[PDB]
Formats: sequence, structure tokens, C-alpha cells
Amino acid sequence: VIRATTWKDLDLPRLQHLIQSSFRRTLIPHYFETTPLLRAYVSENYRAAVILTKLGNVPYLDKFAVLDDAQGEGLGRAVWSIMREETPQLFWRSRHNNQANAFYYAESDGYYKQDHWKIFWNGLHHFQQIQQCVAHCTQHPPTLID
Amino acid sequence: VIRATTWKDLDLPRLQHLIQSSFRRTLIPHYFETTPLLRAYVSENYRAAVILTKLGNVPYLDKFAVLDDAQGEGLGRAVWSIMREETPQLFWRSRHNNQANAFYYAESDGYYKQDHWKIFWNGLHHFQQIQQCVAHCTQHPPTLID
Ligand SMILES: CC(=O)N[C@@H](CCC(=O)O)C(=O)O
Ligand SMILES: CC(=O)N[C@@H](CCC(=O)O)C(=O)O
Ligand SMILES: [Cl-]
Repeated sequence: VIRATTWKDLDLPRLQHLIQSSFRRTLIPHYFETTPLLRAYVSENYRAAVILTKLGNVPYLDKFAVLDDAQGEGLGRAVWSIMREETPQLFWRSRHNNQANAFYYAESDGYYKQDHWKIFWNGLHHFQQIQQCVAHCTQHPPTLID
Repeated sequence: VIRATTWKDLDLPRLQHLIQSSFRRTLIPHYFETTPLLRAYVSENYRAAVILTKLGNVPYLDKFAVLDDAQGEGLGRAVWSIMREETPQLFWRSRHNNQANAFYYAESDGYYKQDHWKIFWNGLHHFQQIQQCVAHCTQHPPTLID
């Protein structure tokens, strides 16, 4: 698994293709130029990725991109596990119909159901911070388009 | 479905057998005499039950007991549905053991994992409330043993 702390250390066209293939949508123009990277974890052959970004006090998991054909080998789970070794606190959002939600239910320490989004987190013991994470997920503009 | 607001309106030995059979554990001595019933929903054949009790300000789902046998999933869902029609707000807890966890993940509006409990809620819209409900669950003695 490739660990990067700058976009310069990744193959960005290949990462864009992974994201677009996984989500079956288009990545917004200038995504890499406008997104403050914290850490990314990308499988060697760009079949699964976890992208952490700066969004408030708690690390934000902005993208969990896993190709449908990488699930038999458990590649997305393996990349997630690598991220978690370094990341005791994090939060993220998910569509209500995301096939990954069963995995998220198992992996998360908490959940809050909102209109658009399921909001998940790990490692947060302060409910003011949890409330703020929920607000960030609701407020943060989308980076997938058509 | 039988709806009861007092333990005297239920067959308690039969209910104890349902609870102990569903959980495959023992119900603590004089559970019924020391548990402040809010209301109970019991299927006619005593193969499924939802027990709401008095714990803080929000209805507390103290036992969801459902036999694995003859459409247990269908029956448990039916009883839960009836309870929810009458119960906009509630909270409850579960062990990672508990068979109903997938159902809880799907039915709840949120959860929070703490000290080997998963704490779930519906209809709570103040993190003030949520935190207090988490506190109640973590403090509340176990009533299943061995
Ligand atoms: C964790 C993760 O992949 N979040 C994605 C979900 C996007 C979507 O489903 O539309 C995000 O951009 O926030
Ligand atoms: C919702 C419900 O049945 N809670 C039960 C069982 C918890 C458990 O051990 O899983 C309780 O006594 O709190
Ligand atoms: Cl996977």
C-alpha cells in the first residue's frame, strides 16, 4: 500500500480513474488542486484508496474508493486497516444506499443518520465534537458530479 | 400483539422463558419485581417481545426477545413496527454478541459504542439527550447473567 502525504507522491490521473470507476461518476475539476490532503493510502495497483483530508479538528475520510472487482481479495478492507493503524480518530459520510455501509457499521464507533447522509466516526468521546462532525458532513460541498 | 402497561397483564413465567431462550442466558432474579415497566408488546404465541421500561426521560427498550425459529425475523419486525407506531423516541443497548445488531443498524437513527455496549437511539435530536442516554446505558446493571 502506497502511503502519501502530498498529491505529488501519487499518480493523479490514475487515482482519478480509480475514484471515477468506483463511484461511477465524475471527479470535480480541480479536485486535487483545491483539496487539502492529510494522508492517502492507495493499493499498489490503484484498485482501492482511502483519502484523508483536512476538514476541522478531526481527520476527514473524503474518499473510500474500491473497485467492485477488488472485493473478493478484500483489498479495500486491507487499505482501510492500514489507515486505521495511524488514525485513531476520523469521521466520514456515506450515501444511504452505499454497498459499503455494512462494512461501515462494523468498523465505526458511532453513527448519525441525516437526511442526505449517513455520518460515521471512530475514536470520538466528546459529543460537542461529534455534533460538529455531523455538521461538517452536512455542510461540505460535493466533489462528485456529472 | 398483546399490549401491556403492567406486569400483571402478562404471563411472566412464559415471558421469562422467551427471554432466556432468545438470549441463551439467565434472567437475573426478580427482574420483574424490580423493573419499572413502561409498556410491553408481546406476540400472541410469546415468540417475540419488546419491553419498554422507565430509565431517564426517554422510553428505554430493555429487552427485544425473539426466537430464531418459525419466522422469527418476520415476527420480531412486526412487533417492533407496532411499538414504533406508538413510540417516536427510544434508546437501547446491545452486546456485540446480540443477534439483532444488523436490524438495529438499519432501524436506528444513530449509535455510539462504549465499554462493550453498542448504544442505539431513534428520534433524538439533541446531543444533550443522546449523551445522557449513552450515560444511562453504560451505568445500568446487566440483567442477563451467565
Ligand atoms: C467516504 C467517502 O467515500 N465519501 C464520499 C462519498 C460521496 C458520494 O457518495 O457521493 C464523499 O465525497 O464525501
Ligand atoms: C435491546 C435489548 O434487548 N437489551 C438487553 C440485552 C443487551 C445485550 O446483552 O445484548 C438488555 O438487557 O439491555
Ligand atoms: Cl474490499
